[PDB]
Amino acid sequence: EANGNQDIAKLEAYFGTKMEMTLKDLPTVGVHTPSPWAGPYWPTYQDSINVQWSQGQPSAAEKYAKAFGKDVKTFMDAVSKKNGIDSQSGRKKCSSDDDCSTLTDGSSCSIRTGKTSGYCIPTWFGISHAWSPAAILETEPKCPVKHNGVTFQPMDLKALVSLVYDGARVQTVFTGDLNPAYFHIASANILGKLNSTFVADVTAGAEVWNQPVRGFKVYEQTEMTLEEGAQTFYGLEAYPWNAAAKSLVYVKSRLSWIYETYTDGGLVSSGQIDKFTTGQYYYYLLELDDAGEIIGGEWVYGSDDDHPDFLWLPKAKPAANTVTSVGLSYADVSMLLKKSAACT
Repeated sequence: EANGNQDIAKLEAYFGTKMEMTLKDLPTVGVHTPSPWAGPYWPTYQDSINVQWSQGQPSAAEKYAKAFGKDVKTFMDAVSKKNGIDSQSGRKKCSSDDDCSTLTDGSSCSIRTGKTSGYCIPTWFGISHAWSPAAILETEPKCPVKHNGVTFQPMDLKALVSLVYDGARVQTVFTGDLNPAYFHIASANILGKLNSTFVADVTAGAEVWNQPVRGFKVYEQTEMTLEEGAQTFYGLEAYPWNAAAKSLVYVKSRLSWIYETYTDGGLVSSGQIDKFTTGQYYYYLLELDDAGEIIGGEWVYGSDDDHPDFLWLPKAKPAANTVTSVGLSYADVSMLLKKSAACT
């Protein structure tokens, strides 16, 4: 099926350069360095960043309140009202997980720390859309930082900066079912030619999942005549999906992204980031014209249902002194992030 130049335009505007469209001139491997860092999606059902990810240790929220002179009870309540358990007051009230058995959305009874009853919240609700761009744009916290008597773990800082990105306006280049021609062209140009990366939805199911991409590799390119492709993949004597298509190329490629973890420390500088890098193969026919330029594509081999819904890039970090509606100052968080990365 033919390729829409609408999404390519958005990219060409942002990068200030034309996209490479000739398949033979595209790179077959592109890795983004440094890798985006691993971190959790700070689920809503666990009360966002109010969660004690470390046993016995105060939450990242509580640590932020203590350090920067805010009331713990009210700051954590603010976190919960916007992003945590209290943000779902309208959902079915519960005391145990037995109560939520009526629903069919994947709910789990969610009770705040100190409280006795809560609400039935789906466990996938979170801030993956906020962590992903932070993983890319923000240098990973490496080692602990003490500020006003409280120690912030690299993981605590990952929590704080993630919620900042949720609360702040982050400018995006949003693009996207998704044409495999576009997928290949975007992935090869951004990861390969432009020393950059993006955020992808890798589920293609009901729920939305955001992961920062680490790399893209082409594992196979196999030229095919229109007649060869049509028979092999559709059982047809002629290729129906694009009148303008002159020849075909079967491509098998792998996208590589970072997944969630609560593991503390600077995972990227450790080389430990490899443990939290996963991926998926994608199979597609690319449509070529006479000049060997990609003009379209078709998904094959069950990548028909299982392919990324959209691709987006964060244009830049949030503005220097932004304060979230939860009371989270990006100025305060940036200060701690700089010390964590430089190890002071």
